[PDB]
Amino acid sequence: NADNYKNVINRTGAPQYMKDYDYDDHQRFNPFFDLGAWHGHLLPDGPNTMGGFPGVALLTEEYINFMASNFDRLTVWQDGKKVDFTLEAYSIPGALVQKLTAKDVQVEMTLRFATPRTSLLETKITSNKPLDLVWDGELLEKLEAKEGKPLSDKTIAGEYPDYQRKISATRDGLKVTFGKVRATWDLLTSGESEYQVHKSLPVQTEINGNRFTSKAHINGSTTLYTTYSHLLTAQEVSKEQMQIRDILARPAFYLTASQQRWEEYLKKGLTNPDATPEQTRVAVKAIETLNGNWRSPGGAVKFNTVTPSVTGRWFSGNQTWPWDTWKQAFAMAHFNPDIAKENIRAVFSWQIQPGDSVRPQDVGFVPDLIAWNLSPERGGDGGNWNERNTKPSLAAWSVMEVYNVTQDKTWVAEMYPKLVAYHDWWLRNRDHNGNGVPEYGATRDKAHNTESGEMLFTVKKGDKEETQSGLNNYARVVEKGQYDSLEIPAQVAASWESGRDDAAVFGFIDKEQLDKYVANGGKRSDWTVKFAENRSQDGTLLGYSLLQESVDQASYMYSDNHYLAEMATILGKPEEAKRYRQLAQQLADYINTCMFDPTTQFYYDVRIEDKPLANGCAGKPIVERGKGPEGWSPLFNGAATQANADAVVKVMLDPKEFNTFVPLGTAALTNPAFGADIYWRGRVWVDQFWFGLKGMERYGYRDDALKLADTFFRHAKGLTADGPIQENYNPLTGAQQGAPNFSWSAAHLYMLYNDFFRKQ
Ligand SMILES: OC[C@H]1O[C@@H](O)[C@@H](O)[C@@H](O)[C@@H]1O
Ligand SMILES: OC[C@H]1O[C@@H](O)[C@@H](O)[C@@H](O)[C@@H]1O
Ligand SMILES: OC[C@H]1O[C@@H](O)[C@@H](O)[C@@H](O)[C@@H]1O
Ligand SMILES: [Ca+2]
Ligand SMILES: [Mg+2]
Repeated sequence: NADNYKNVINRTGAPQYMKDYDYDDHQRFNPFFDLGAWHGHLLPDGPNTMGGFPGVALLTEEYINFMASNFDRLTVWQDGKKVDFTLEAYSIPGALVQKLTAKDVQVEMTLRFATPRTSLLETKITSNKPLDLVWDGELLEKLEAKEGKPLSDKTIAGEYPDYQRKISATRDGLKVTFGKVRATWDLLTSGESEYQVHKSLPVQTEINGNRFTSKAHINGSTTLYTTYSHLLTAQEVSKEQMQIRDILARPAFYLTASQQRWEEYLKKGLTNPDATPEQTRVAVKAIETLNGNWRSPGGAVKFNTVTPSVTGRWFSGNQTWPWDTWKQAFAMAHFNPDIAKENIRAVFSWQIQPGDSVRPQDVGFVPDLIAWNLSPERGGDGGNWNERNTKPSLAAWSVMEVYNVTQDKTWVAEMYPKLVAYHDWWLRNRDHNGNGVPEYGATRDKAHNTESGEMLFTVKKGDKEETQSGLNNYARVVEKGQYDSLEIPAQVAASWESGRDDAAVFGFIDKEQLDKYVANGGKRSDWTVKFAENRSQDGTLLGYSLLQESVDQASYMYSDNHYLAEMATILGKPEEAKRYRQLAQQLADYINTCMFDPTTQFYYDVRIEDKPLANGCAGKPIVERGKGPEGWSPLFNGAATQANADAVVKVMLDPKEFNTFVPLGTAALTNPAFGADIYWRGRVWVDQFWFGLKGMERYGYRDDALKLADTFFRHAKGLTADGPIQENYNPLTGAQQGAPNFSWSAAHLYMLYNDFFRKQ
């Protein structure tokens, strides 16, 4: 089945820079990674690279960095004359292949992964005479380029003088060793990491600085085996040696293991018989993408996980976020459930427990960003690890989807208490006014407050800066408005917690836009989101909240409660189930009563106003900041009444609102802060699009959802081409932006294949 899907993504490339970046600093080629391994490979792009898989991509703890263009590239010689080949090269799901054809010699090379640190190359040589084989390779020297043009003349060795890369010959191949580099934002190594090449035949080797040439003589047709391993610690190096020996002893077993695992992914995943071949190919692209973004355990993360993009500037290594994970695992349940489970385990593995050394006031909290390296507060030197905030909680939904597929009650029993703890954390630490309806917010953190618990902020006016602390001081500063900007690190983190960090509803609007808003009769203060601290009965600072309750977050919590009730029932906990059903109903009541505006027929966030309203609502719906995808969150999550759903669907289908060339973007055309190229104020994301179609379907509008899915399929640029999957789309033009090989887009493209794509 895999052979039906050749070159789904363009995996060719010959990188010339460690950082061979696209316009947005992502690696501009798409290497093949599998089994959660920490290195990847490209296909040759022509004569200069044929005979090898160029562009060895090393995952250096938290970043993707190219090591070499040609490395272990084969050329073949007969009587001192080089054999001239023509090349066929292609990817399939789970392998890279190249075939070299000449009259009297042919070579077929197949590359698959064998372990979480090792790939296996089969070099099948057909020849009716003896041959001399030569392999060559060279480490990269240049540091950085953007769209193929150098950003500077900086060198790798110049930039990282301790990297001290060295090639050494071994008793069966060679190794590259690497010195310790703790470049927090760029390159992280232990000083014990190596890239190892082991082969099934003796070779002779000449090393010339950062290049090598190795040779062997064969008698005729033969199949050789080569392992390539990126090993990140001394312990990994030592442990891999027995695995390498086993692979070279029984290579057929490892090739077959990979073949069968991939056949299973495709068999389990490709289950929509109404899909066209073109739609099926998108599903396969999604599967390849998600599986490539899977990382095996590394560093502080003791579980397999999935990152948002192995090629991403800030998304690589094993950097893992919660709401990415929920979406990833929801889709991966349907083809790679073992890793869907692991990915969820990885996020919960650093959930805060009672007596935590850093934040004992945050029991149940799930960190925003976990990674190989712990932060200095937890004894590491990692700069990415983030506990300033979490992400929106679709955890129970994700866990339940794995259960729906596997029917494994032990999985529900494993996750239930972790889900309960998280649920409880939101209600303690993200409910400023104690009404059971959450806010996005931020933790107590070194970045957010002084050691005495006073909130930090920086008031900027022209080129003058003033850093102050204290919520009372913050209050006065907001009242007077004598600043160009007010930077509050806790409120930045709150925007991160929402997942949509420049959304209109959180106060973000450009100058020209706000000027027009004012000219039309609005006030600038309508865009000010106020901020508050959350304290326990005994006065302990628990964190912070926006003085605003978000309709998406309420709706996700509604679903959390619903899924927790379902799980409690499965686990024979009827009284817990009854309590969660009550909490769900109370949230649905608040969502419908408080967040639905009948005049504009849509749902919105509400402010937490100085005094609550007579109906118990914390404030009025924030209609004046315009409509966004949060307004269909009550439909997706099932909190909406039918009547309110009917109203929202009419708005979604309106070409003046959201029914655009690519429909269901992150702000309606009528939103005062709309911009077609703005990430969270117009651009279409696949998650929010699929949430909208699912919401439509839930309330009896599957036919209209199918139509929108067809519009998406026809208009989203690049969908049926061989480019990597990105983050979002211009709603007017369909043009793509964002990191290549983006996981949750893959996840929701797969779900669209499952749920809505079909032959017309
Ligand atoms: O060893 C096979 C071939 O290797 C090449 O690199 C050259 O050294 C050739 O002269 C030789 O015939
Ligand atoms: O774009 C990546 C950034 O995304 C935000 O939502 C947070 O998770 C940050 O910690 C992270 O650096
Ligand atoms: O993909 C990882 C994270 O990247 C950030 O830039 C935001 O888009 C977050 O919503 C997301 O969770
Ligand atoms: Ca509240
Ligand atoms: Mg921190």
